[PDB]
Amino acid sequence: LDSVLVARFCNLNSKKKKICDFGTNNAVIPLILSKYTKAKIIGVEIQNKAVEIANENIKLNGLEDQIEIVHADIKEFSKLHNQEFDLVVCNPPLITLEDIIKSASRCLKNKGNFTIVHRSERLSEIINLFYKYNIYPKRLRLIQSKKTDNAKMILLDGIYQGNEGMEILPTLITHNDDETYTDELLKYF
Amino acid sequence: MKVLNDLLGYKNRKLYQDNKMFNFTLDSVLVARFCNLNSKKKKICDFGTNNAVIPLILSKYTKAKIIGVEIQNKAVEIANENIKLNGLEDQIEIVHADIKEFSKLHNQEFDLVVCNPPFFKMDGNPKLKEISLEVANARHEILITLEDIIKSASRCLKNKGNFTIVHRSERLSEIINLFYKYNIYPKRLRLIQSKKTDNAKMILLDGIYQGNEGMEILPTLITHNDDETYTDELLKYFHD
Ligand SMILES: Nc1ncnc2c1ncn2[C@@H]1O[C@H](CSCC[C@H](N)C(=O)O)[C@@H](O)[C@H]1O
Repeated sequence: LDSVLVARFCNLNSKKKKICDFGTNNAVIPLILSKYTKAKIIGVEIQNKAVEIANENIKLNGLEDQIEIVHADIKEFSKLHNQEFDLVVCNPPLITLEDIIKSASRCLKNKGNFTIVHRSERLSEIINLFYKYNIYPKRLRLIQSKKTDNAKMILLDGIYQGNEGMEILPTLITHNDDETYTDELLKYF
Repeated sequence: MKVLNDLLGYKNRKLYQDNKMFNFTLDSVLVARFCNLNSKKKKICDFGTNNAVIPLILSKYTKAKIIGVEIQNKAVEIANENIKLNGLEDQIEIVHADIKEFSKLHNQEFDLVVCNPPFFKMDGNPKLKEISLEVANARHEILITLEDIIKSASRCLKNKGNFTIVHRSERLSEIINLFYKYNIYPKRLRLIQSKKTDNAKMILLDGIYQGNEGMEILPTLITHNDDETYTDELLKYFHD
C-alpha cells in the first residue's frame, strides 16, 4: 500500500525523461509510473530473486522498451550515474536512511526530484538530510488511519539544487471509522 | 482606539485591543493551547506578546511565572492593562525589550518559550498593504527575523527546555532546519487546514533544547466543515 501511494505522489511532468527506483522489488512502482509517463525507468534491486519477477512483470506487460532492471546496490550504482535522472523514487525497507538520500543526490540532474515515503517519526531527520545534500523539500503529504489518528506515514518530495519553500498537501485519511477505505483513498488504486 | 472584549469563551478573561495595532487571531489561540503545560514548566516566556493574549490563556492552565517580551511600547501599555484588568499581576509580567537582547541578558532562564512570530519576510514596502506601521511591524520581519527568534529561543532555554512556535507552512523545513542549527530537536507537529480538501496553511511545532530525535505528528486540525462552520474540534479551543 505504501508503494501505490508513493507512485501516485510522484510529480510526473514532461521534463521527466529518465527515472529511477531505489530498491524496486517486483517493479510495481515502475509499472504504475508506466501508466503516466513516457520517460525511461530504471529499477535497482540487490537480490536476483526480485530481478526475475520484475523482469517477468515488464515482459508480461510489454514495456521492455521503457523499463529496465539493474542488479546493484543503490550506493555503488549511484556513484556511477552523476546528473542522470529527473526523478528518483524510493520506498525504503545494509542501507541507512542517510545512504538513500546521499545516493539520490549523487545521481540526480540539477533541479531533479527525489520522492520518498517513510515513517512520520522520521520527518525532521529526513528534512535535515535533504538539506545536508542540497535537496530542497517541496511537497509533503501526511497519512493518517482515521481522522482522529496520529499520522503513521509521510510522503516527501524534494528538488536537488532547488530553491526554498514547501507545499503541504491535504492530509490523507485512509479509512473511515467503519474500517472502510475512504472515498479519497480510492482515487489511488 | 482601545475596545474591551471577551477572550472568546475563556471564563474570567477579557482584554483590550487597539484598532491600529495587531489584534489576536486563531493562530494566537492555537499556539497557546498547543503548549505543553506540565508541572515542570515553572517559568514561561512569550516572544512578542502584544496585548498579552497568549499569557492570558496559558494562565488558565498553570501557575507558572509568565514573562511577556514586547518591543512596541504602545503594546506594552495595553498588555499591562490586560494583566491588571484580569488581576494576574502576581503571575504575569511584561518587559519592554528586544527579543534578541533580552535573550542575551536572561540566558538559560526558562523552561518554555512560545512565540507567534511575524510571518512574512521583508520584500519591498511592507506598509503598502497595512494600515499602520504597528501592524506592519507585527506581520512582517522588520523588527525581528525568524532565525533571530529561534536563536534567541535557544539562548533563553535551559537543558530540556521547550520552544513552541506557529508559522506559515511554506517555511516548515526552514524552521526544522533552524531548530537543528541551534540544538533544538523537533518533537511535536500539527498541521492546520481550513477545509478537509485545502492545503495546510499553518503549522504548530514544538521541540526540546538539547533533547533527542523523534517526532510525534498529531492529527491534522481542520478548522471549518464544508458548510463553512467551525468544526467541533476547533470550538474546543474557543474555551477552557
Ligand atoms: N524584536 C522584537 N522584540 C520583541 N517583540 C517583537 C519584536 N519584533 C516584533 N515583535 C512583536 O511580536 C509581535 C508579533 S504578532 C504576535 C502577537 C501575539 N503574541 C498573538 O499571539 O496574537 C508584535 O506585537 C511585535 O511587536
